[PDB]
Amino acid sequence: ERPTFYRQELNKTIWEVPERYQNLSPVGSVCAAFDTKTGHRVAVKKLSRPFQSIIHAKRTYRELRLLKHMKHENVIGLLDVFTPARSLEEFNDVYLVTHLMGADLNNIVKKLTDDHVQFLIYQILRGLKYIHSADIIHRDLKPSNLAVNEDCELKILDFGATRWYRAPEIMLNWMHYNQTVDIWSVGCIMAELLTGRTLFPGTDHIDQLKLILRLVGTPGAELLKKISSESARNYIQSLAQMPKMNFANVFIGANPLAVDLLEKMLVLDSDKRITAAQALAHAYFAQYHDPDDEPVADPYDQSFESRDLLIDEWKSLTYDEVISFVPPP
Ligand SMILES: Cn1ncc(C(=O)NCc2ccc(C(=O)N[C@@H](CCC3CCCCC3)C(=O)N[C@@H]3CCCN(S(C)(=O)=O)C3)cc2)c1N
Repeated sequence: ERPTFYRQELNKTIWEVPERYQNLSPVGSVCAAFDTKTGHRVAVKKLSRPFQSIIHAKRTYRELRLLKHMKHENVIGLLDVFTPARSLEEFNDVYLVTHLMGADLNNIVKKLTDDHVQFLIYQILRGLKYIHSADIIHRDLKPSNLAVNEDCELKILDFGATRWYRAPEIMLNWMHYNQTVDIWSVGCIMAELLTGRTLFPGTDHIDQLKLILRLVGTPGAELLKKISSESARNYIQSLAQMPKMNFANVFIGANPLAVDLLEKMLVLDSDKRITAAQALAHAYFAQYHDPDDEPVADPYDQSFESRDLLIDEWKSLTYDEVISFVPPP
């Protein structure tokens, strides 16, 4: 049967939630709460006008579909989703419930042993193997999107500078992108954990690209062969004029296996960049890698992503997913 809701106002926002969630306190529109059913603290996010427009309705549908799919130790999961509405005609608000994250990767680092770096990057790559197997690309991996508890256990999420961790093919608007845009980001994150400083702290995207190119070098012939336009080929050479740095110097003091792995992640040609599944088998993770416990995802139906639908259609699809939700064990 339908739970009893109670109404509350917080930070000028109306909150209507099942009575099981008590002691809401604001932390978007997100409250920490106490889940009386289980005894643990949770986070409750109220989406902001989810069906005000076509783009909002589709983004609401997308986030719910993605959250309902994620069943992996290193990826955020959905504990609950609800609406106060009793029917589709009344359906206007959507609430998502997740675990409460006490700290992100930045909070944790405010210096890690090489063992901590191994374990943190291992977990990111394990979560990425999972989401990438479902043809899901994060596209905005960065320390503030990584929840880490005091036990160094890590989950990937997207709260929604990105620039510093972004793959060069995106900032250059090159033709083909693949899932290894996320691997570039992992390389940038791992570098920072090892050195304590941002690897490519660009002031703008052009500055960013210049710093990238002086470390990883101007494109080689194999990469240049795949770039269609003369002006793009000339431009990337315009940006590769700073005196060249070398990995060995930049990462002095790091585990040599870590530097080898970084050289395989920070590759300009995304056809040659190491994948998440390949990276898990790198010697740097020898103490953690287990091929029997690095699972892939169930098939994920992305057919909706290409659709141009009306607001009421996206809303009805979202309502369907709210109603069909099954809590995890
Ligand atoms: C202190 N603390 N502790 C917990 C919380 C909290 O807030 N808990 C609620 C919450 C948190 C994160 C998410 C989340 O990660 N939403 C992912 C799910 C998909 C991704 C796919 C790649 C792997 C990670 C999960 C996603 O789709 N995020 C998009 C990012 C930008 C685009 N939007 S949009 C669809 O346009 O609106 C959203 C959702 C709800 C908090 N503050």
